[PDB]
Amino acid sequence: TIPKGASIEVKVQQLDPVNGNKDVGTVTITESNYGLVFTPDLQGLSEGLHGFHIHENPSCEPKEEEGELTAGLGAGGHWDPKGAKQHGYPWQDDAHLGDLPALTVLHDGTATNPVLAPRLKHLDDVRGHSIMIHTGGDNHSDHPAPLGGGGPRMACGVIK
Amino acid sequence: ASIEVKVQQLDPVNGNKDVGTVTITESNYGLVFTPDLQGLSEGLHGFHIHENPSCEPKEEEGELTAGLGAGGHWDPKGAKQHGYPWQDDAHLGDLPALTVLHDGTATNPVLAPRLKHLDDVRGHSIMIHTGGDNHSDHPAPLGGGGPRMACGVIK
Ligand SMILES: [Cu+2]
Ligand SMILES: [Cu+]
Ligand SMILES: [Cu+]
Ligand SMILES: [Zn+2]
Ligand SMILES: [Zn+2]
Repeated sequence: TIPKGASIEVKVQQLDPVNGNKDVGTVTITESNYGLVFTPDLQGLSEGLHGFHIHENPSCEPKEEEGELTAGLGAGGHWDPKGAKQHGYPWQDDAHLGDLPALTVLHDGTATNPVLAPRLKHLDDVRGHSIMIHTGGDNHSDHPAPLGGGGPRMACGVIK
Repeated sequence: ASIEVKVQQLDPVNGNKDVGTVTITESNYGLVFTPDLQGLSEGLHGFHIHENPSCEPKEEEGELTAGLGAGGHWDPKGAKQHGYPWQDDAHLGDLPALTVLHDGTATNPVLAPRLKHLDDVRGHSIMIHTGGDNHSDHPAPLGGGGPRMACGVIK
């Protein structure tokens, strides 16, 4: 059911530039007294922890990258309006504002565990951007791998 | 400043086994619980702070229930209701669920936004349940975490 209070229901697509994207559920965004809450209702995804971030552009389209059609590159990089210029924790002030807690996909491929982004206070702020779910996880650092080790873009949705 | 909590998988019979630690630190948005666990069953697990600084099993109805010595959910404000970590009228001990990967390890940190001071959690215990946590007493009271799987005392 639509949650109580203002909310944004984002459609999420498993990305595959060649075989076509596949709708795998939604991520509903609400406003708690401690920041925005992202509640997933996804299915058919790879088990494990997955990097979860807000990206700059309101697009999930693929883009040619060095001769390879790469999924979700149209979304741009991690949303960093405050110019932290480094990937970090959801509770770290000098980290990309788009850095959310990692998403958990169970063994059965489903994801329903909500996560909080304490630095995001208003719904309107995330409108006009995209939400990304990566193949890899997120250690909330640019070391030993850039952007938390998220790597490829596995699923994506545009926040209207 | 930090608190390193030693965690053990509970088993009142053969004994408990050290499964790692959970380190508690302060952030500008609340206490962060960073696990470094291993040897646990994969999946999402209920994660809460319980009232007593004990992980001892307690005999109940002819049975020796594990981790019962820790008491119920830490609830200093008397919310008398289980809920979300960002829910003000829920137990203050209600933390975000913990993720154990397929390989049995847990290293993903979680934030408890309503907990602002490190000292406030001292003298209690942290519990990891067999089941998950739907952050409500409905349909199952206390989130449906079921049995107490692992536990550590917060010093
Ligand atoms: Cu698995
Ligand atoms: Cu991302
Ligand atoms: Cu518990
Ligand atoms: Zn980032
Ligand atoms: Zn509770």
